[PDB]
Amino acid sequence: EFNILLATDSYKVTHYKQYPPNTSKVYSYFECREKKYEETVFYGLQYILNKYLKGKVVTKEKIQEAKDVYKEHFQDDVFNEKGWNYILEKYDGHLPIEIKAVPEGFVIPRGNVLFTVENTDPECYWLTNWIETILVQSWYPITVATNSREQKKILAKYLLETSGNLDGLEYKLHDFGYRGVSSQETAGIGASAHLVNFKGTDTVAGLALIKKYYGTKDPVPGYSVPAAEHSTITAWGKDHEKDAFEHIVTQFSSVPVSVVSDSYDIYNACEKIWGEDLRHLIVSRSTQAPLIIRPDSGNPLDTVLKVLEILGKKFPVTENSKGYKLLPPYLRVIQGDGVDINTLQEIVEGMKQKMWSIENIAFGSGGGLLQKLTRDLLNCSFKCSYVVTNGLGINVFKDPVADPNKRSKKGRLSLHRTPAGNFVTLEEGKGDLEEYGQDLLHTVFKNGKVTKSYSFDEIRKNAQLNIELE
Amino acid sequence: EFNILLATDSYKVTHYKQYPPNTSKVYSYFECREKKYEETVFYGLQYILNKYLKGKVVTKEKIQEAKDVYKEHFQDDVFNEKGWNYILEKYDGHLPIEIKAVPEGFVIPRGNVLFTVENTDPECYWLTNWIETILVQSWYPITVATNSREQKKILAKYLLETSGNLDGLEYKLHDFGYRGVSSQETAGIGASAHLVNFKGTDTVAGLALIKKYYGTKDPVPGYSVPAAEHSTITAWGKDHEKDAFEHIVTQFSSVPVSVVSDSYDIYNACEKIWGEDLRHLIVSRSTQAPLIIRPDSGNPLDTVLKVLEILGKKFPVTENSKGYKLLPPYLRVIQGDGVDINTLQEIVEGMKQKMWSIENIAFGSGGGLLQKLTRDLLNCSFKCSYVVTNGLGINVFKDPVADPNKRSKKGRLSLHRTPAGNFVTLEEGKGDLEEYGQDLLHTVFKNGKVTKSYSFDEIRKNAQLNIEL
Ligand SMILES: O=S1(=O)NC(NCc2ccc(S(=O)(=O)N3CCC(N4CCCC4)CC3)cc2)=Nc2ccncc21
Ligand SMILES: O=S1(=O)NC(NCc2ccc(S(=O)(=O)N3CCC(N4CCCC4)CC3)cc2)=Nc2ccncc21
Repeated sequence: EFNILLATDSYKVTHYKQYPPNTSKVYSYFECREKKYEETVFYGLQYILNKYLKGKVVTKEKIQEAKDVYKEHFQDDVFNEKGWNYILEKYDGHLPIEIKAVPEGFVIPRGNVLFTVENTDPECYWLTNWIETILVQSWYPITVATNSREQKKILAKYLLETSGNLDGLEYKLHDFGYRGVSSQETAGIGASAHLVNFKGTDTVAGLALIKKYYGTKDPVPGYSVPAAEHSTITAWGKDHEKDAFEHIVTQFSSVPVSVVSDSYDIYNACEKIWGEDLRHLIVSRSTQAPLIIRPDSGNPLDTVLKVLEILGKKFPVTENSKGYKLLPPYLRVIQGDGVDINTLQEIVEGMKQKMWSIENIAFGSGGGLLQKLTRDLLNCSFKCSYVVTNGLGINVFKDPVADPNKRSKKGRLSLHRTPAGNFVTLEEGKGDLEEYGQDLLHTVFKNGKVTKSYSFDEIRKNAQLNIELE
Repeated sequence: EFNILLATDSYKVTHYKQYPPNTSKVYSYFECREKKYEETVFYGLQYILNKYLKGKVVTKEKIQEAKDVYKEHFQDDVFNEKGWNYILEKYDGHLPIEIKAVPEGFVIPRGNVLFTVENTDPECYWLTNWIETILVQSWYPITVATNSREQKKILAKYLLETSGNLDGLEYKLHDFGYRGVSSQETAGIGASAHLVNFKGTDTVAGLALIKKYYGTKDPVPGYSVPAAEHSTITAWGKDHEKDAFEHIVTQFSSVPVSVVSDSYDIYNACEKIWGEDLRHLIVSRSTQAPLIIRPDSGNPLDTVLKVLEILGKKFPVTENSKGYKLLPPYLRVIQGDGVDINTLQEIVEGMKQKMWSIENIAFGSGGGLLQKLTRDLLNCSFKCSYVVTNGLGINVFKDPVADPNKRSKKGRLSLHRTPAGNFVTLEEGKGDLEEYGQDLLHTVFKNGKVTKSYSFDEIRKNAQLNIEL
């Protein structure tokens, strides 16, 4: 049983007592604050709204549990029982909050308002920032989605250059991060964010999250194929690596199959086992069912280059229309070790320099894709910008002397299209002057109800690359 | 509805067809592989066992769901329905797996076996590595707990050097990481791992996790106190920062309270607002209810030093018995911005060089404590070391030519004390020779039941620093 009264930073329990007396409105906003990563993919809030914020989230039992925990945690009575009982009694435990947000999947430059939060009942001035902690966790799917999309830009550039098209782009970066993230819940959230940009995942948890909270016309949003792990090779004994290979590719003779080849000696496995002993089992495979050789250790770029060099001398290589070398269609490579946005760039650039098409390879990333990210990468941040006290609205902000990068926006915010068609955030309620057309934010939550939502297919369309669009 | 059949890496669905035929046993182990962070706190497996692995985790409905999803995900029928049905029918859907583990809270050098996993029924040879993905997520609480203990070591060394004792050590690094982690579940797991070493947290999700899965004699494992955030200051308006401060310290006159002081100009706030205009409300406070001034921007060390210098000129400083300067007891500082293990060390060393006692300060860490960590930090890894095929045991391993650091251990494993009282992992079943006393791994899970558990109190005892001891 999740309890929203226990889902905040401890000190926020004490804040109701700290605002100016007679404050009736607290209005706050989220941005990826300006400080690469010039634009962000807005994704993930719809999950939070539905799983944690909508409907009857306050009960008499949840109030008593919070009172009991906070009494001990603070060694004192500081919990706002009265305020939460008000919500329970007046709104049948539905939050009197309104959230406006940019559509999911939207790609927006840094430093723009992405969502706003305000209370809808003056008695609940304290509630806006109570839920800061839970809403700010949107940084994670935004950040995964964004960093995944930045890797797609890299892959698109180099695939276009070396092959002349983008065929298969959406399967070039596979999610291997299930084991490397910090929890099951994170696994589903992060896997779903990667699927905004790609279709290949081993993180099965993402599929159910998307089905429940977003939806796709297709039965599932992402796909995989059979593959070995080191245990299914090493179990055969060190002298029987050939036997394991032969067994695995025969068991999966008619579908694609990846086979990890570096248990003992990747270069031997490629040149002597695959390239000589078992070559007859590879060159007979369908283009729809290639063997995908998997190195998994050594310098990522050097190992890929050396594997391709070996395979190129044992198998028939062609020269595609762009002048780049291409393995036969029954043979590919996957690099699933040490991949993050930086090493991905190094590997594709290294391949290009050695005249190997990016058609030859795909990448898997795990920790780099889903875990090695923090809230500082995009400076995702929630701040109060407007309050009403004693009936007077006031524009508020922070502006720390030693760090102008932490300055926050002032007053009521709105998001607009500029005359050149770009985004701009207007501060101080200036959107009301109607000089920049309509506010692009939409009301997505009001008074315990989700009022606007997006399918996963729409989110993917919104998050497309300009090259894909053109 | 969590479904263990859908809680693995997709490719593991296909592995049952890949092992050698006539394989009746797959035995695997977890270590924090050797390649800084020389020892690790084993913590978190009991959570995973209870939440996800115990009891009736296979049902007819879960089998059908898995079958339906994998048909679409693979665009093919490759799911082992027959093996999952067997578990359902023979064992009432309980997992035929035995897991042996070092006790939680144990502090073990890198490169040692921490737990092992094996199937208890020959038909379920494939199940040992099915649950790799879920068990390997133990890397996270191990790493949080380990990194938090390493920070407690730094604080202990500097507190002892500048003050002569460890009083309040367990409150010197507070968890501010709730907003900065990737999910609610991570929050609870990560906050609980930090609580192995400290008692201060704002990540309330940790408390419920510990109560449900571990348990403490005391009502709760962690504590906090009132504090401002920027909104409760800025809401007053720029010209009314002093009004906000005055209001807040008066609301919380008799308990400790932290007050963020950098909304506009931290140095002004310290020297003029706290140091002059509101000084009379500070110097009257109880030593049990100090004001804790919070800077939150700028270079973390330079800002701490400048704040201490400002305060030291507006308030009565003493020199403690070690020669270090000490604010009056009603006034302390908390640095909650930019703290990780590296910057923590820089700040305390900077303070020591400027003759400020670590008694003066506490630290809060959020993303650095709970998010900015990966499975590569301690090389937490799960590998098969032993199989039985055709009734013959075979010791198996990887040893990639280009990276000896990824070599794995061979055979059946056990963990022992050495004659000097250190730890050693015996390979190749050599523990059976009984030359090294009893195995320190204990059966913690077998055939769907959790067989040995630890209280959070025991875990804390096991994870103590030697200096505490
Ligand atoms: O490398 S693994 O052993 N594989 C794996 N899953 C199988 C796999 C194999 C091949 C590719 S691929 O990207 O080459 N790929 C996917 C899509 C492609 N086609 C499918 C649609 C059109 C292109 C087939 C090949 C992607 C994924 N999981 C792992 C998890 C953790 N570590 C390692 C691995
Ligand atoms: O800085 S905050 O505004 N505070 C806060 N919680 C209050 C707080 C205040 C002071 C200390 S402390 O370490 O000084 N401390 C002193 C008193 C307490 N006593 C418990 C027994 C002995 C000391 C221990 C914790 C720790 C924690 N939460 C935040 C969350 C996110 N960012 C910032 C903050």
